[PDB]
Amino acid sequence: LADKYASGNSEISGQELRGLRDAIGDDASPEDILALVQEKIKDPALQSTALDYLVQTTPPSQGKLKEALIQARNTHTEQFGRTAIGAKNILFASQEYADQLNVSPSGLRSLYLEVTGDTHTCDQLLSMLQDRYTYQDMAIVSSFLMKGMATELKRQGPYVPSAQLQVLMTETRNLQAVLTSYDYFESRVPILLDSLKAEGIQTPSDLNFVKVAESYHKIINDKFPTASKVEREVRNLIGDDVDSVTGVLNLFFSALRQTSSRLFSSADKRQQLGAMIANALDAVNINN
Ligand SMILES: [Cl-]
Ligand SMILES: [Cl-]
Ligand SMILES: [Cl-]
Ligand SMILES: [Cl-]
Repeated sequence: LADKYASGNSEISGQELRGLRDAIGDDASPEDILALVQEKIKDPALQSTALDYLVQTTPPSQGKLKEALIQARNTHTEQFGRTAIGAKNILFASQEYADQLNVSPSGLRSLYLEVTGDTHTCDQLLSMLQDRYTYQDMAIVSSFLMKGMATELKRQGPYVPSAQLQVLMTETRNLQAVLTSYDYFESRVPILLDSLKAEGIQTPSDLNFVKVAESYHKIINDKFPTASKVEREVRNLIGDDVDSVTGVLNLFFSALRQTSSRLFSSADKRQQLGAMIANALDAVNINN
């Protein structure tokens, strides 16, 4: 039934599916069929969905038509590949998350196909997304990406690059942890900067939580960090006032404690970084 096939799909109605069915004659060619599907349905994922409905609900009396519909669907899949099938696989997730975000489901499916169409590291995902979404919305988008990928791994098929998706899920999980980290900086950085300003300590006026968080992540990802290289990172960020430098170092030490256990290679590595930061705090006081 068209209503059943359209149930819970916010982008196609039962009426639209029945209309398409009724417009397709018994002797329609595959080309005729695709022309009508294209006219009535704009998005390739939804076209593919409509084609599944048409094939599946053509009765035996219309054997010729069923064959033509199967050919039409095969041609559509030949045309689009993963662009149709991958998007179709995540249709309902895209609708759920589009509702959350108040955006188009199709735009989310395009983003999903962009993310899943290449290797991306966490850094690359952050860079793509931060120009397109607020940090708050990035967290929601990350949940969408995770849900979509898990759905495709459940579905399998030639247009699902399962091993690639597994790696992207690891990197997305990493992104989620980075976003949580950024929330700590978003809370604390304005407080620190306002506190310094209230005591007449000048800090660069373009310094914000993102820049501070970027410096912290650079330190935890450095293959050869040292106490001196942490202190220098901080001085490059906020300048040379002893209280400014101390405040950022304490903030980094606190951030370390709370960072996920996926953004370090081991608990030993996290401890080593903490000891470096503590050594930098001591150095800053000695040299004051
Ligand atoms: Cl058209
Ligand atoms: Cl196929
Ligand atoms: Cl949109
Ligand atoms: Cl997290």
